[PDB]
Amino acid sequence: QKDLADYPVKLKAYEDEQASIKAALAELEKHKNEDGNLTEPSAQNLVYDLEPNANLSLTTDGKFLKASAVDDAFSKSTSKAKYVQKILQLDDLDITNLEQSNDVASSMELYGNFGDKAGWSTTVSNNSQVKWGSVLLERGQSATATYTNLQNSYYNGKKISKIVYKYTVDPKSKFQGQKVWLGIFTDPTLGVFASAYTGQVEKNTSIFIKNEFTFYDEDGKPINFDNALLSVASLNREHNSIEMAKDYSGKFVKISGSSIGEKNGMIYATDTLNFKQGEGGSRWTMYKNSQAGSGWDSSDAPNSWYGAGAIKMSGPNNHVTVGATSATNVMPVSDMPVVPGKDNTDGKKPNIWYSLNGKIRAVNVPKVTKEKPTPPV
Ligand code: NA
Repeated sequence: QKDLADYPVKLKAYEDEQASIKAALAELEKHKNEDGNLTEPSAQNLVYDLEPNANLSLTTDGKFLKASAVDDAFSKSTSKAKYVQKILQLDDLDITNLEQSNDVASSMELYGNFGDKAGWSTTVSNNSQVKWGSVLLERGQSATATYTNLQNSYYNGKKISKIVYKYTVDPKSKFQGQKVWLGIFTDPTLGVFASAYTGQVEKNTSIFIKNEFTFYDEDGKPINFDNALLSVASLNREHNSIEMAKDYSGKFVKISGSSIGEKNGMIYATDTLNFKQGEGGSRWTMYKNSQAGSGWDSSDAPNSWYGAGAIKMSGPNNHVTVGATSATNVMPVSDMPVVPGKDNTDGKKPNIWYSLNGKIRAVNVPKVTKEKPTPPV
């Protein structure tokens, strides 16, 4: 029991941080209504934002797609142009070329910018290497992803060894067609890419994916969260499209000054668009350009909180539905923001890229890193 010799420094590191966090919250209490601050000051006991080397395993009641089939689909149709430039434009992939019988594989196969495409870039993280498994699902069908051997994730300083996510295609999705391509990245924090895009934009459509997740400790036991913060970011809203989260467990917490809020049980840019500065009330342009504050929509943007919020969750099993839907499916045209020269009725691609991790976008959120050491017996 050399524990009694190490316990002294362990308890101090804990108590130090613990006290350091308490003081930080009391300090944030007067800045909670300032831009980028969580309206409800709170610490993040869930460290979950970096897992580039995690292992991925999938099962599905749908169909696995051969990696070669995914590669061919990328080289054809609407993604062809970008393909020739050595770019994997996921939001342009025509799902049509993944619906043939000869595309189905018996097991999971990874694809991405790494094989003979190590140099290539993708729309998920430019040149950084990225890998994903692919399935073809119909409404109600799903894929269950098991992420193992993580190395940077912790809950209350307790190491997270495994995460099991179940992705289900919401039957109420209105996209035309019966199929959806799901690309699940090996790095659980990158999330997934869901698409029913068959080459043409669609009106009054949507694509919603239900997300059920359980995090496990080093003993393989589900982790019973106690107000952990889940990041709901990149909730884009253009004049004709709204990305939102709904049907979720836990409580929504707003980030002061963010365009994201909660209305009628849905989390999205409730009162303005957030695509282009000056358009539809948007404060900043989502993509990087000449104007200050632009490019807010990235994981590292200092003002990414503009299109983000958070959910305080507890319990061993949690869930949230994320998707993109035509603005018309959410409210009457006469109640929408007006952008001269743009038709709020325009169809959109029924696809989406999203993730659910612990990288809360609010500013100065104190992190819990030290676990409370238990007195040796
Ligand atoms: Na987004």
